[PDB]
Amino acid sequence: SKVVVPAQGKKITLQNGKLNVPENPIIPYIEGDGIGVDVTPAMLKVVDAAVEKAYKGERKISWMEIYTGEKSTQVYGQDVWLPAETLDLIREYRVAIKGPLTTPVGGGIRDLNVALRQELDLYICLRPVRYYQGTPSPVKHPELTDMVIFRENSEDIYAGIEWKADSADAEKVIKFLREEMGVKKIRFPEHCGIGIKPCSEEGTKRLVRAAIEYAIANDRDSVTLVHKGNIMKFTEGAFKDWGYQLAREEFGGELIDGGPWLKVKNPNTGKEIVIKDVIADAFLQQILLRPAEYDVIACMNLNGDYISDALAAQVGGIGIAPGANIGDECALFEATHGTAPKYAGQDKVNPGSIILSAEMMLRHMGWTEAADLIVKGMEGAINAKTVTYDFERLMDGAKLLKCSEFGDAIIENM
Amino acid sequence: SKVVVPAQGKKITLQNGKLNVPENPIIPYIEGDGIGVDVTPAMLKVVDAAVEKAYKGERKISWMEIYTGEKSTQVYGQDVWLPAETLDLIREYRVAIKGPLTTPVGGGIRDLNVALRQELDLYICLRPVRYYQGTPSPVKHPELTDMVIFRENSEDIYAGIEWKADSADAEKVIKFLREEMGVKKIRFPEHCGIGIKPCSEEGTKRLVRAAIEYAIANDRDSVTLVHKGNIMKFTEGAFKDWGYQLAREEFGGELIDGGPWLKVKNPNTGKEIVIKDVIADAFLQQILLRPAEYDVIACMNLNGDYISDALAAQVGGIGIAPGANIGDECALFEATHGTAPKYAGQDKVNPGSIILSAEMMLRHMGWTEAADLIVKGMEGAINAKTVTYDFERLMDGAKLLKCSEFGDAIIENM
Repeated sequence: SKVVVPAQGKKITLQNGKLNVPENPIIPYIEGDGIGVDVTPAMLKVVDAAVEKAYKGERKISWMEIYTGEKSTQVYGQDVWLPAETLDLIREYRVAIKGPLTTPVGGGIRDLNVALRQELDLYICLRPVRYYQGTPSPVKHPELTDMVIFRENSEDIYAGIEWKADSADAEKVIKFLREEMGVKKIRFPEHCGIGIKPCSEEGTKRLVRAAIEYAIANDRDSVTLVHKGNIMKFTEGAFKDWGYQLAREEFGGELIDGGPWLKVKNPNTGKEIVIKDVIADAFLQQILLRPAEYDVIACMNLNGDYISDALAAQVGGIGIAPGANIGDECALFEATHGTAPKYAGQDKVNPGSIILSAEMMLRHMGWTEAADLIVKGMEGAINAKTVTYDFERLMDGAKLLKCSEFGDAIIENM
Repeated sequence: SKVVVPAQGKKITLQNGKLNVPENPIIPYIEGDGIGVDVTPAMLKVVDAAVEKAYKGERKISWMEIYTGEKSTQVYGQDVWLPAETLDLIREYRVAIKGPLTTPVGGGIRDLNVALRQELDLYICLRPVRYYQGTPSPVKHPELTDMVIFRENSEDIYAGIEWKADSADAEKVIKFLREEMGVKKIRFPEHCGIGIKPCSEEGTKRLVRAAIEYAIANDRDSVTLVHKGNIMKFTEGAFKDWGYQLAREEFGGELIDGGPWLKVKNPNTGKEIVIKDVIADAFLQQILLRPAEYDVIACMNLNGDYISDALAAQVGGIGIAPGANIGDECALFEATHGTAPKYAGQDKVNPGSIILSAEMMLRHMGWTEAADLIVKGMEGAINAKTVTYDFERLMDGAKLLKCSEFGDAIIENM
């Protein structure tokens, strides 16, 4: 209705689990707020370039701008931050990609990135972090990190089930909890806010199954379940138990030693994947001290968030971290950083993040060659020290490029 | 009743907020399980040595063993993990110190360290992490870190208010939430575990007040409130708002720029402390990339846990991190690491942690000279590369000492 669907271009179809991608698919993209206006032109350019090179003119993406965030209020009228047709169109066109989004305060509105996740039930937040040779890093050995994060998107304290201190609602559930449930452990029942943390069996096993299948599909060496289960027995504890249970029941897992850990034999390469767990506060330490011991990670919503952020800073890629949100019916790839208004429009921020989320998009579509050319580009650009401001401030002897130019530096290294 | 109170020795008295320490105070200590049997002899020895040197024979601690954990079942009978008189005796004798504690599984028992915290309402978990020149570190610049963590101990998802997936209890509160509260955001109401996260006003302002008073008492440059408030508005959001509010209302805070941040003028040195906040996932990144920007930190229970663990690994001090739990009526200092059974009794683990928690104990008692000698010792021992196994594996050219001997290496450098 305000989106214009492209005249040339065909829809990706879902033929029972499998994507059936046409050679000219229509891909919805949400430009993003703030620096979205800078990073997204770069991405459309380096992806067009990479598919123009990969298939020598045969395949072409018909990009179709859909709207969310702040720009959506400028297109549909100041009150609509998330159009009902964005949800329909992502659902319909099957894969989309987006820039950073702004949720306003003062409006009673919850996180629009999280709204997209839950409203489209894109229950897998996949966060691949690896080191790219050359990026300035805070740590002595960033090349040791090559992990893939399977963060559960649909439950946990991120669902947003909460009530205000002094509201009637809060008053009511604290009353229920103390009176009917008999809780004595709320230290100050007056002027107290309550949040609800749900973890379900169907919730963790659809994530873990994703995680282990990824490890087989790519011969990763293990799957670590990270949780804060010693303290949060019935949710985090639950998550680990149900995760282990699935590796045993659906993937034939067997105990190594006298447990806890399991072995899963990869039905394609013969190699054994270790299913193991580590408590989430110690894990924060283990990724810094022993990173090469960890590889595919599976975790609930909140931890997954903290872990991915932490991992991305260690390897120097806070501005180049990619992300995908994946469900059973459509997928959403995304720049994993903020809108950075201070700089918006100055063509100067790094477009790494959203570009690499676009090679994940490309890979997901089976356009392996195109995706492989973007990471070919990235490594080359980075390695050529032909970098954008944020990496140049920390490198000695690099060439400062603008955003669009790092775009071009990626196509020149392809 | 099974504890033997020392014949010589006088109780510390609390004269309205102020401690009145006698020159021969009785200090309860809990030996600890696992390597508690190794680390605690070292600590009693290096503290006796440091007070023997500081006051030249005038002052002496009368150590009194009280019992919790596994050893408590061997003293009071296999069922009692936490004796009611440990709580009375810590309450009574005012400051105690402990080793690592074991909570069993299969018993329905919750975390005994957390039980001590809540049962004695030691609502401040203070975690000072700094770099000690010489410790092997995973990061390029560990000397940039000198932060003090004020982690709230009595509320949040750590209270332990939770119910099992498929229990009647869980069934009941999910029913209440969906039916009476009208929640539509629990993705899978069947086979779902529920945890309760409470944050109260009285809860956050008694922690924040502790934090800001610490910054004035020691001229620290700022207090960062870290929270996950953009997503958890009514608890984390609440915590930040109430924290800012207290800096304004009780400490005269004024906006820097057009806010959010505040300035508090230290009423003793004239310097302005900045009260600021950062969202907890980005903070995990900021401590790695810009650590010198952060100093006194104030946060809820769970984050505080993850932050302190993360900070301690960056500065190389996972085995030498100290901790105190402080309330309005008694204090509990502690080795912040596990019982490490694999090694228990082999006299080989690092006793850094509990020793440094003992200089915090000593400082808290006003025995500044003795405390200053332990950190004098530590720096010297570490710097002499006369180290225990865990630091020696990572140093080139160090001397491997046993646990007791690192004890002695600390007294030799005093």
